[PDB]
Amino acid sequence: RKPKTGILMLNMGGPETLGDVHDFLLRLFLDRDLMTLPIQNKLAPAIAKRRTPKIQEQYRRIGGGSPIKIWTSKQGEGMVKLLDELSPNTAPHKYYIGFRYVHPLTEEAIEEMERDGLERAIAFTQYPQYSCSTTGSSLNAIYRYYNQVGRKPTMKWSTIDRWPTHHLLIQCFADHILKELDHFPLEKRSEVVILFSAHSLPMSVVNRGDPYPQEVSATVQKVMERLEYCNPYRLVWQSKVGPMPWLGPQTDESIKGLCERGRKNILLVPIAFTSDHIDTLYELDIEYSQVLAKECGVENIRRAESLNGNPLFSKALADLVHSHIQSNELCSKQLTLSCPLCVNPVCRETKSFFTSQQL
Amino acid sequence: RKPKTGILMLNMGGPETLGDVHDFLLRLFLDRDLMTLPIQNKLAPAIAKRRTPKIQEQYRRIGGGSPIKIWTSKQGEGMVKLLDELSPNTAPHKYYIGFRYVHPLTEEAIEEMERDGLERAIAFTQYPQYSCSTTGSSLNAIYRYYNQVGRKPTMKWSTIDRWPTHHLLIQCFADHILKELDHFPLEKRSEVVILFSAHSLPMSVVNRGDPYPQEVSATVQKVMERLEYCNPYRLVWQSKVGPMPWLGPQTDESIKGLCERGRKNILLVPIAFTSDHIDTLYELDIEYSQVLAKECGVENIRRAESLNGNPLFSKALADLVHSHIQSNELCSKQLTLSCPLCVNPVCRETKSFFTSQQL
Ligand code: HEM
Ligand code: HEM
Ligand code: FES
Ligand code: FES
Repeated sequence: RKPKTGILMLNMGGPETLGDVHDFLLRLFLDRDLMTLPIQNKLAPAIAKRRTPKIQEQYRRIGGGSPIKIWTSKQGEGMVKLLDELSPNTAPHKYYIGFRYVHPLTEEAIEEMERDGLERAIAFTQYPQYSCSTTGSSLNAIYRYYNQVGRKPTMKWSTIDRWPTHHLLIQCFADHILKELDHFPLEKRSEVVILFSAHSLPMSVVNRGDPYPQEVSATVQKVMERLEYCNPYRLVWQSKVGPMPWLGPQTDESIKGLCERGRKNILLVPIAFTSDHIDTLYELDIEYSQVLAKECGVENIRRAESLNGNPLFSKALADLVHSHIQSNELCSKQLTLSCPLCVNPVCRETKSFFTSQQL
Repeated sequence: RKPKTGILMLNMGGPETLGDVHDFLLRLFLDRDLMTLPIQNKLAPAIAKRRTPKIQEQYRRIGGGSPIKIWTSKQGEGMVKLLDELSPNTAPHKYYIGFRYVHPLTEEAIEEMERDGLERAIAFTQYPQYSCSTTGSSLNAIYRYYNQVGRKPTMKWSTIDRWPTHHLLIQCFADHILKELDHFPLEKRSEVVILFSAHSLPMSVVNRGDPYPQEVSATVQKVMERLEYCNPYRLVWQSKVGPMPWLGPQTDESIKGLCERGRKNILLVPIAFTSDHIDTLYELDIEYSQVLAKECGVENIRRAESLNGNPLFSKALADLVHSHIQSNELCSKQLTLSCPLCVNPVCRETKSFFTSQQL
């Protein structure tokens, strides 16, 4: 029985195998909507060469690749099963994975979608919190795909472009936190501080007007109310590649900060991502939770399990898609505004792609 | 009857006259809690005496003073009128004003509270979103008082140190946003961009783990939630004195930037303050809403009214105090945790003054 509604799940991606690291690093240092224009164009190729081996060693220490595709397919199969029951009018649903820097690419997903002859396609970013660097880049890749091929879509397009507060996402984060709190010694629980950590962004992207840190802040507050403020917390930010100023505090200087201050029981929370990856399994778990925490004299540092297979997350995906269908919306009202200081002619075109189709 | 419960309302304050300007900038600048520009001290009276008449000119542009004290007294009064009726067991309530930089100073209201022989004293920041530089500074002044004067307090103390998402607070904003909305030309109402505007912070303070920017973002999320996301929005940052990097985008820069990109219908919401003042009356109404504005070819730019004498806002302050009383909480859970990069030795003892008091 033929598919009617296709759900395009977007995330930058990750190299599934060690061999993949190279073009992942290349497609990414090429992506204009993510980063700065330093005669790049063909400067990325050099960088991909140098860094591949180093990054590769990083992926080596976590089973040799990212688990994103595994997780994404799991989440999507669950979502599809719920939606075939909850929304029979749109009854045959299909998901499609669309990665921005690894296979199956955004570009390869849309081509399989057009081939399937859908009545409907939805661009469902898997980033709950919006950045022009993240959701922006994936949505641009859709407009451009149809620019490149030179023909309007053969199906109605819409996007669920953000969801920083969906209540089930919030239930999921709060459940995973209670159950980790449960492993701290009963006498170390109440002093546990909850450190919410998200991927940072260059201050140049922040000062542009980028909506991401306001939205991430919205997720955090919403999880803390649901936790009834049981523990103190702080939102801090992980990564900061480069020379450039990024928004802080950094997650790393915060852990070392807390320790040097008699705060030694810390619960790390990956709050901007929906599954495991190099940021969580390498950067946070190995590296900050093992190497740095040892040097600091941490008594206990735990990491809230990522959502990954939590069935309640599938229920969250389905509920987003269904509410999105019933509301007949084209995109959030936030997508209709660009950053006050946007210097990107494509943003306004992606937006027009969703607001002004024909269906 | 004799006052039983005292509500110490804390605010930074502002000069009620031109005569008061120089005294205000002196203390403002002599405040290590606020800035570590006391790089060399007595460089404070240097800048005070310096900039006094420039600032005096600003104040003349709006009536000859800051209205902060008139509005706080009126708020203080509706609040007391409400608490007597709604919490009769905490007898007659009385409000005291504790400005950081002008009369009445925090020290002056304490010495009165001490004399009034109250049963209970409540330190009630008038900043919804906590920052170490505002409320933290103001709480530290209470702890410094007692230290200075070298005796234990004669009354039981607690603090309401933050309230960024209180439901009545949010309704005031959504109500004010809505009424300013109706005043735009009808066929433009849906293209208005809502620019929420808070005092910025040095990157040095944000990057140290100041909680403010996270909380501010929480206040914005709730407002838009109650508005059902009826217009698109951004959260930007105003004021900003000096040459080191602060938290942007900047209001002015974003207003400008929007107008050049086609978005010439703008509503300002001063989201981090409850009263009209220099930042609202001069920096926003004039310089943003006139000079820079009509100069960019703004079609319409309005500003939602300050909370001021809204009767719903007094109800918010009494509601917070009532709940505080029934909670028996000494301070928010947040307060019990210092910035992870806190360097101010005062912070820790101000914690214990509220948590570990000897009455
Ligand atoms: C414009 C700002 C951004 C820049 C410059 C950037 C850049 C990069 C780069 C170069 C890598 C490769 C890993 C490395 O070289 O260390 C990476 C990895 C990663 N980034 Fe970002 N990114 C940005 C925004 C974001 C945001 C907002 C998120 C939010 C979730 C994010 C999530 C991730 C994840 C999950 C990985 C690891 C992927 C895997 O396991 O395969 N990025 N980023
Ligand atoms: C540590 C970071 C901060 C610094 C260094 C700072 C510095 C200053 C300075 C020097 C002024 C006077 C401007 C002038 O003389 O023209 C000022 C004004 C003001 N600030 Fe800040 N500020 C900080 C954070 C904040 C925050 C977070 C708030 C509340 C959201 C705030 C509320 C105000 C208000 C209401 C004024 C108006 C002053 C007046 O009424 O004359 N400040 N700030
Ligand atoms: S950079 Fe945000 S809309 Fe273009
Ligand atoms: S500077 Fe925030 S706890 Fe001291």
